[PDB]
Amino acid sequence: IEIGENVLLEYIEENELKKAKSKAVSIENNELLIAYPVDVVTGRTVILHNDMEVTVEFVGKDEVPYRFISRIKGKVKDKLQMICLEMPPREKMKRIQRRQYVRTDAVLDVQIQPEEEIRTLSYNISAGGIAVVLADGLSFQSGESLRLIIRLPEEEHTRQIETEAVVRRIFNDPKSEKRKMTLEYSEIAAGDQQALLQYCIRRQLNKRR
Ligand SMILES: Nc1nc2c(ncn2[C@@H]2O[C@@H]3COP(=O)(O)O[C@H]4[C@@H](O)[C@H](n5cnc6c(=O)[nH]c(N)nc65)O[C@@H]4COP(=O)(O)O[C@H]3[C@H]2O)c(=O)[nH]1
Ligand SMILES: Nc1nc2c(ncn2[C@@H]2O[C@@H]3COP(=O)(O)O[C@H]4[C@@H](O)[C@H](n5cnc6c(=O)[nH]c(N)nc65)O[C@@H]4COP(=O)(O)O[C@H]3[C@H]2O)c(=O)[nH]1
Repeated sequence: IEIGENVLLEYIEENELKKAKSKAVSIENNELLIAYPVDVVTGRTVILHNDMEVTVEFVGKDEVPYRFISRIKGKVKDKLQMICLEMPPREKMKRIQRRQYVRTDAVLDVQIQPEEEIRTLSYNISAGGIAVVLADGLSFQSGESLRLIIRLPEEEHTRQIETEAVVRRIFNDPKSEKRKMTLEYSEIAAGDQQALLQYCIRRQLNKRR
C-alpha cells in the first residue's frame, strides 16, 4: 500500500481494453479511493462506469508491483469526485514482475551513433535494455533505431558490447533537468548478452551485504 502513488486501472469499455492512471487518496477499511482518473495516453480525464470490474495495478512501499481485480464501488464527494474501489484480501493480491532481465544502476560508457557520434554515460542497464543520460540539443525520437556501443568492464578485461537498440522513451529528470533516454536491444550477440546478463546479477548481488 501507499498514498499519493499512481494507481493504474485496466477496464473494458465498448469491447476494447482501455487503461487509465489515477492517484491513491486513501485506503480506509476495505475501500480504496482514487482520484483524477486520466487516460494512460490521453491527458484528459475519463469516466469509470459504476459496478465495472477493473484490474488495479500499483507499486507498494517495497518497490514491488502488485495487481488485483476489483470493482467500481461508486463515487465519493467531499471536495472532488473520487472513485471507490473494493479492496481484495491480502492474499489474492498477486505480486507481479514485468522485467525479463535484471537491471542494475551502473554508470557505463555508451557511444550512440545513428550525424556524428555521441559518447555519453548510462544511469541504469539491463541485458535487454539500457537507460542513458542525454545532453541538451540531442534530438531523437521514440521508435528510432540507434546503434550504441557499451563498454562493459567485466573486471580487468574491458568488454566492448556493440548492439543496435530502438528508443523507448525520452523524458526530463525532475531531479536534474537533464534529458534521459531508454532503449531496447534490437540485436545483441548471444555472447555479449550473456556476459551482460551475468554482470547485472553479480553487480546487484554484490550489494546485499
Ligand atoms: N514504461 C516503462 N517505465 C519504466 C520502466 N522502468 C522504469 N520506468 C519508469 O521509471 C520509474 C522508476 O523506476 P525505478 O527507478 O526502476 O523504480 C521502480 C522499480 O524499482 C520498481 N518496479 C516497478 N515495477 C517493477 C518490475 O516490474 N520489476 C522490478 N524489478 N521493479 C519494479 O518500482 C519503482 C517504481 O516504478 P513506477 O512507479 O512504475 O515508476 C517507474 C516507471 O514510471 C520500463 O521498463 N517501462
Ligand atoms: N535498463 C533499462 N531498460 C529499459 C528501460 N525502459 C525500457 N527498457 C528496455 O526496453 C524494454 C521494453 O520496455 P517497455 O516497452 O517500456 O515495456 C516494459 C513495461 O511495459 C513493463 N515494465 C517493466 N518495468 C516496469 C516499470 O518499472 N514500470 C512500469 N510502469 N512498467 C514496467 O514491462 C516491459 C519491460 O520489459 P523489460 O524486460 O524491462 O524490457 C524493456 C527494457 O529491456 C529503463 O528505464 N532502463
